[PDB]
Amino acid sequence: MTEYKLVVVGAGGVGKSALTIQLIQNHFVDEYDPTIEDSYRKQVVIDGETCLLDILDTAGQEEYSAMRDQYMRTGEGFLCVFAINNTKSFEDIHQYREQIKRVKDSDDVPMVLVGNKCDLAARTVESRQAQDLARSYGIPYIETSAKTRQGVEDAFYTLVREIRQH
Ligand SMILES: Nc1nc2c(ncn2[C@@H]2O[C@H](COP(=O)(O)OP(=O)(O)NP(=O)(O)O)[C@@H](O)[C@H]2O)c(=O)[nH]1
Ligand SMILES: C1CNCCNCCNCCN1
Ligand SMILES: [Ca+2]
Ligand SMILES: [Ca+2]
Ligand SMILES: [Ca+2]
Ligand SMILES: [Ca+2]
Ligand SMILES: [Mg+2]
Ligand SMILES: [Zn+2]
Repeated sequence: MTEYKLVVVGAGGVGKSALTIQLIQNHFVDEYDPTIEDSYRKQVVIDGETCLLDILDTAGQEEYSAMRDQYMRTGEGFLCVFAINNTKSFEDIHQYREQIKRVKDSDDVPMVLVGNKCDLAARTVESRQAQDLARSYGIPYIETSAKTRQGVEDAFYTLVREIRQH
Protein backbone atom coordinates (compact mmCIF):
# COMPACT_ATOMS: atom_id res chain seq x y z
CA MET A 1 0.00 0.00 0.00
CA THR A 2 0.94 3.67 -0.38
CA GLU A 3 2.79 5.29 2.51
CA TYR A 4 2.48 9.05 2.97
CA LYS A 5 5.31 10.62 4.97
CA LEU A 6 3.79 13.66 6.67
CA VAL A 7 5.76 16.13 8.75
CA VAL A 8 4.10 18.56 11.16
CA VAL A 9 6.09 21.76 11.73
CA GLY A 10 5.53 25.15 13.35
CA ALA A 11 6.25 27.22 16.45
CA GLY A 12 6.31 25.83 20.00
CA GLY A 13 2.87 25.38 21.54
CA VAL A 14 0.80 25.90 18.37
CA GLY A 15 -0.77 22.44 18.74
CA LYS A 16 1.29 20.20 16.43
CA SER A 17 1.20 17.27 18.87
CA ALA A 18 -2.43 17.84 19.85
CA LEU A 19 -3.44 17.82 16.15
CA THR A 20 -1.47 14.65 15.40
CA ILE A 21 -2.71 12.86 18.53
CA GLN A 22 -6.28 13.97 17.77
CA LEU A 23 -5.98 12.52 14.25
CA ILE A 24 -4.28 9.26 15.29
CA GLN A 25 -5.59 8.58 18.81
CA ASN A 26 -8.91 10.49 18.83
CA HIS A 27 -8.44 12.51 22.02
CA PHE A 28 -7.33 16.01 22.97
CA VAL A 29 -4.06 16.53 24.83
CA ASP A 30 -4.80 19.34 27.29
CA GLU A 31 -1.34 19.54 28.86
CA TYR A 32 1.73 21.04 27.21
CA ASP A 33 4.70 18.67 26.99
CA PRO A 34 7.25 20.04 24.47
CA THR A 35 8.13 17.45 21.82
CA ILE A 36 11.61 16.43 20.78
CA GLU A 37 10.80 14.18 17.83
CA ASP A 38 7.89 11.74 17.75
CA SER A 39 6.58 9.42 15.06
CA TYR A 40 3.05 8.11 14.57
CA ARG A 41 1.82 5.51 12.08
CA LYS A 42 -1.76 4.66 11.11
CA GLN A 43 -3.50 2.82 8.29
CA VAL A 44 -6.44 4.88 7.00
CA VAL A 45 -8.77 4.94 4.01
CA ILE A 46 -8.60 8.25 2.15
CA ASP A 47 -10.77 8.64 -0.96
CA GLY A 48 -11.12 4.85 -1.32
CA GLU A 49 -7.36 4.26 -1.00
CA THR A 50 -6.01 2.33 1.97
CA CYS A 51 -3.12 4.55 3.09
CA LEU A 52 -0.39 4.23 5.65
CA LEU A 53 0.19 7.63 7.25
CA ASP A 54 3.65 8.08 8.71
CA ILE A 55 3.55 11.29 10.71
CA LEU A 56 6.60 13.04 12.12
CA ASP A 57 5.68 15.30 15.00
CA THR A 58 8.53 17.81 15.27
CA ALA A 59 9.85 20.22 17.90
CA GLY A 60 8.64 23.81 17.85
CA GLN A 61 10.82 24.87 20.78
CA GLU A 62 13.95 26.03 18.98
CA GLU A 63 16.27 24.25 21.43
CA TYR A 64 15.49 20.95 19.71
CA SER A 65 16.83 19.27 17.81
CA ALA A 66 19.72 21.33 16.37
CA MET A 67 19.18 19.32 13.19
CA ARG A 68 15.41 18.80 13.05
CA ASP A 69 16.32 19.14 9.36
CA GLN A 70 17.56 15.53 9.20
CA TYR A 71 14.23 14.08 10.39
CA MET A 72 12.33 16.30 7.92
CA ARG A 73 14.38 15.16 4.88
CA THR A 74 12.19 12.14 4.08
CA GLY A 75 9.00 14.19 4.54
CA GLU A 76 6.77 14.03 1.47
CA GLY A 77 4.21 16.52 2.76
CA PHE A 78 4.35 19.23 5.40
CA LEU A 79 1.67 20.60 7.68
CA CYS A 80 2.75 24.16 8.54
CA VAL A 81 0.96 24.98 11.77
CA PHE A 82 0.45 28.28 13.53
CA ALA A 83 -2.13 29.22 16.15
CA ILE A 84 -4.80 31.80 15.28
CA ASN A 85 -4.30 33.34 18.75
CA ASN A 86 -0.52 33.63 18.36
CA THR A 87 0.57 36.31 15.88
CA LYS A 88 4.27 35.45 16.30
CA SER A 89 3.60 31.80 15.33
CA PHE A 90 1.96 33.03 12.10
CA GLU A 91 4.92 35.35 11.45
CA ASP A 92 7.23 32.35 12.06
CA ILE A 93 5.59 30.34 9.24
CA HIS A 94 7.85 31.76 6.50
CA GLN A 95 10.95 30.43 8.32
CA TYR A 96 9.42 26.94 8.51
CA ARG A 97 8.62 27.01 4.78
CA GLU A 98 12.19 28.18 4.03
CA GLN A 99 13.48 25.27 6.14
CA ILE A 100 11.19 22.88 4.22
CA LYS A 101 12.49 24.27 0.92
CA ARG A 102 16.03 23.80 2.26
CA VAL A 103 15.63 20.20 3.48
CA LYS A 104 13.82 19.13 0.30
CA ASP A 105 15.94 21.27 -2.09
CA SER A 106 12.78 22.45 -3.84
CA ASP A 107 10.25 25.29 -3.91
CA ASP A 108 7.56 22.81 -4.99
CA VAL A 109 6.81 20.80 -1.84
CA PRO A 110 3.34 19.49 -0.86
CA MET A 111 2.19 21.68 2.05
CA VAL A 112 -0.90 22.86 3.90
CA LEU A 113 -1.05 25.98 6.05
CA VAL A 114 -2.93 25.24 9.25
CA GLY A 115 -4.46 27.87 11.54
CA ASN A 116 -4.96 25.88 14.73
CA LYS A 117 -6.86 26.58 17.98
CA CYS A 118 -9.82 27.95 15.98
CA ASP A 119 -12.01 27.08 18.99
CA LEU A 120 -10.35 29.99 20.84
CA ALA A 121 -11.92 33.46 20.73
CA ALA A 122 -8.66 35.39 21.20
CA ARG A 123 -8.03 35.57 17.45
CA THR A 124 -5.18 37.81 16.30
CA VAL A 125 -4.67 36.11 12.93
CA GLU A 126 -7.70 36.64 10.70
CA SER A 127 -8.60 33.93 8.18
CA ARG A 128 -8.06 36.26 5.20
CA GLN A 129 -4.52 37.10 6.36
CA ALA A 130 -3.63 33.39 6.38
CA GLN A 131 -5.54 32.72 3.13
CA ASP A 132 -3.32 35.35 1.47
CA LEU A 133 -0.14 33.79 2.85
CA ALA A 134 -1.26 30.34 1.69
CA ARG A 135 -2.16 31.76 -1.75
CA SER A 136 1.39 33.16 -2.09
CA TYR A 137 2.75 29.66 -1.43
CA GLY A 138 0.19 28.12 -3.79
CA ILE A 139 -1.14 25.94 -0.96
CA PRO A 140 -4.47 25.42 0.88
CA TYR A 141 -5.26 27.15 4.15
CA ILE A 142 -7.33 25.17 6.64
CA GLU A 143 -8.36 26.13 10.17
CA THR A 144 -8.39 23.45 12.83
CA SER A 145 -9.05 22.76 16.45
CA ALA A 146 -7.28 19.80 18.04
CA LYS A 147 -9.67 20.39 20.95
CA THR A 148 -12.96 20.04 19.06
CA ARG A 149 -11.60 17.97 16.12
CA GLN A 150 -12.83 20.68 13.72
CA GLY A 151 -10.82 20.52 10.47
CA VAL A 152 -8.34 17.97 11.86
CA GLU A 153 -9.01 15.22 9.31
CA ASP A 154 -9.49 17.91 6.65
CA ALA A 155 -5.99 19.31 7.30
CA PHE A 156 -4.22 15.94 7.20
CA TYR A 157 -6.31 14.47 4.34
CA THR A 158 -5.90 17.64 2.28
CA LEU A 159 -2.13 17.28 2.75
CA VAL A 160 -2.41 13.71 1.39
CA ARG A 161 -4.39 15.09 -1.59
CA GLU A 162 -1.67 17.73 -2.10
CA ILE A 163 0.99 15.01 -2.28
CA ARG A 164 -1.23 13.23 -4.86
CA GLN A 165 -1.32 16.37 -7.03
CA HIS A 166 2.48 16.49 -6.91
N1 LIG B 1 -7.92 25.36 22.86
C1 LIG B 1 -7.00 24.68 22.16
N2 LIG B 1 -5.85 24.35 22.75
C2 LIG B 1 -5.03 23.67 21.92
C3 LIG B 1 -5.25 23.29 20.61
N3 LIG B 1 -4.16 22.60 20.10
C4 LIG B 1 -3.32 22.57 21.10
N4 LIG B 1 -3.78 23.19 22.23
C5 LIG B 1 -3.09 23.33 23.51
O1 LIG B 1 -1.89 24.03 23.29
C6 LIG B 1 -0.84 23.51 24.14
C7 LIG B 1 0.34 23.13 23.26
O2 LIG B 1 -0.05 22.08 22.38
P1 LIG B 1 1.02 21.11 21.75
O3 LIG B 1 0.25 20.21 20.87
O4 LIG B 1 1.76 20.48 22.88
O5 LIG B 1 1.91 22.05 20.93
P2 LIG B 1 3.15 21.70 20.09
O6 LIG B 1 3.09 22.58 18.90
O7 LIG B 1 3.20 20.25 19.83
N5 LIG B 1 4.40 22.08 21.01
P3 LIG B 1 5.94 21.70 20.76
O8 LIG B 1 6.37 22.43 19.52
O9 LIG B 1 6.74 22.31 21.88
O10 LIG B 1 6.03 20.20 20.68
C8 LIG B 1 -1.45 22.35 24.93
O11 LIG B 1 -1.76 22.81 26.24
C9 LIG B 1 -2.69 21.98 24.12
O12 LIG B 1 -3.75 21.45 24.89
C10 LIG B 1 -6.47 23.64 19.99
O13 LIG B 1 -6.84 23.39 18.84
N6 LIG B 1 -7.31 24.35 20.86
C1 LIG C 1 9.78 17.12 -3.52
C2 LIG C 1 10.11 18.16 -4.61
N1 LIG C 1 9.72 17.82 -5.97
C3 LIG C 1 10.13 18.59 -7.14
C4 LIG C 1 10.28 17.73 -8.40
N2 LIG C 1 9.15 16.86 -8.69
C5 LIG C 1 9.30 15.42 -8.89
C6 LIG C 1 9.84 14.81 -7.60
N3 LIG C 1 8.84 14.16 -6.71
C7 LIG C 1 9.42 13.78 -5.39
C8 LIG C 1 9.99 14.99 -4.64
N4 LIG C 1 9.05 15.94 -4.02
CA1 LIG D 1 -7.25 15.27 27.42
CA1 LIG E 1 19.26 21.33 1.25
CA1 LIG F 1 -4.71 42.43 12.92
CA1 LIG G 1 -14.48 10.96 11.33
MG1 LIG H 1 4.59 18.91 20.26
ZN1 LIG I 1 8.97 16.21 -6.15
